[PDB]
Amino acid sequence: ELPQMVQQLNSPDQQELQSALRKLSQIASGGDEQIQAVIDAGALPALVQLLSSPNEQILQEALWTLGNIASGGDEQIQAVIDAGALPALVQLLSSPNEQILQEALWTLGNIASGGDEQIQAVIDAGALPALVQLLSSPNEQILQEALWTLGNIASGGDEQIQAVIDAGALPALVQLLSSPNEQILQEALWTLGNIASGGDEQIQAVIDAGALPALVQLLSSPNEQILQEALWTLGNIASGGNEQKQAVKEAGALEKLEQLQSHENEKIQKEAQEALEKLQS
Repeated sequence: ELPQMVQQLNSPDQQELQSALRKLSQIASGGDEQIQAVIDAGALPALVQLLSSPNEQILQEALWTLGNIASGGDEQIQAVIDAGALPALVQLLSSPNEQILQEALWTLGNIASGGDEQIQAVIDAGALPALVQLLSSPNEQILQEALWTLGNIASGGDEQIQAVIDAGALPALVQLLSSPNEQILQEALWTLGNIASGGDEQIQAVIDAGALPALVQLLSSPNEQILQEALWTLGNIASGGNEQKQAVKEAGALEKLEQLQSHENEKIQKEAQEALEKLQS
C-alpha cells in the first residue's frame, strides 16, 4: 500500500501519480493516526516537490494533502516544516490562481495553529508581508483566509505578537473594523484582541493605531457575538498600564461599560464589571 503510493508520486506517468496522490489525500483527511502513516511512509518530500508542478490540478491536490497533514498534531505540523514546505508555501501566496492561493493560505493557517515554535517558523519563512498585503484583497474569501492565518500567528507568544505588529498589520486590521461583512469584522476584532493580550507596549500599539473608537462603538452592537469580541479586546486593553487605561476612559468607555452591567448575558456583565474595576484604580 503506502510505500508503492509514495514511489508513484515520482512517476513520469501522470495517471499513476494522480491515482497515488488521490489515495494519499483520502488517507490524510482521516485522523491523526492516518496522517502519521502517510508521514512515516515518507510522502512529505515528494508532496513538497509537487508544489512546483506545472499541472495546476496536481499542484492544488498536493496542497490540499499538506493542509490536511498540517491539521494534525503539533509533531505532524513539525514534519511538514522539517520537509521544507514553508518557502514554497510563501511563494504560492503570489499565485495568480486564486484557488491555489486560498489553499496555500489555508495550509499556512493550519501550520500557524501549532505551538509557538511552529508559529515562529511561519514568521521566519517570511510569510507576514504577504499576509498583510492580502488584507486588502478584493476577494473576500482570500481576505478571510489571510485574516484567519494572521489571527493564529497573533495567538502565540509575545514575540510572535511583536512580529505581526512589526510587519505593519495594525492599520489594515483597524480599517477592517468598518467592514460591512460580519465575519470579517469578527475575525479582525478577534485578531486585535490577541495582539492586545500581549505586553503593555503591544497594547499601546493597538491604541496608537486608532482602534478604541470602533471598539467602544461596538459595545452597542446588535450582534451579541460582535459585542462580546469588542468587549474582550477592550478588556485586554484595560489590563494595561495607566497610560493604556487613561486612553480607554477618554474614548468614552466608562458609560457603555456601566450600561452593560444590566445585560442579560452573565459573561458580558462580568467582563464589563472587571473592565470597570481595572479602569477605576
